[PDB]
Amino acid sequence: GNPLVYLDVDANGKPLGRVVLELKADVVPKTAENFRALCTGEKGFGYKGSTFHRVIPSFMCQAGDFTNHNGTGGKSIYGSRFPDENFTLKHVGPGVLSMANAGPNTNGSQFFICTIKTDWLDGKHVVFGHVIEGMDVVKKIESFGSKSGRTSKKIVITDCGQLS
Ligand SMILES: O=C(NCc1ccccn1)C(=O)NC1CCCC1
Repeated sequence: GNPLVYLDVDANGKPLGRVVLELKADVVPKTAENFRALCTGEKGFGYKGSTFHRVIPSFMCQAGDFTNHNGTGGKSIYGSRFPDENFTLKHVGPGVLSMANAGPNTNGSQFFICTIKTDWLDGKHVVFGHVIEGMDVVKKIESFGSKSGRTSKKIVITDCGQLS
């Protein structure tokens, strides 16, 4: 079956809890594999210790820049960037997991979890999973965002990995 991965998140050094995500490897195997390996850190790099650097209430929580920690960086397990696999899955509502990018075919490691339906991102951002458990954790993260995306608390992925 599809991988189940986790993110344990702190806000200002205190645990918020765990976000569990299903990666739709059946639809986007290459995008799901990249995220799965960055969670385990099995390639010698990944999300562990990185932050949610851009959070916009009533929109989304963005993370994954483990190289520059500011939204300009990140890298995939394949190389610096990889193509848009497909746009089959849509940004249907809260809990959608999707790839951040800098235009077509620029997927790296940055991703976002939506807190609303974001239909304008369909056909532009590759959706590759959804929140199974921990939407309460996502709402907490979201509450520490702002209109500019600047976070009011330091949001850190302390631990991450694969459940199944
Ligand atoms: O912030 C985003 N892209 C900039 C970027 C991403 C990687 C490398 C360099 N520059 C980006 O796609 N955010 C998504 C979250 C909601 C709007 C779309």
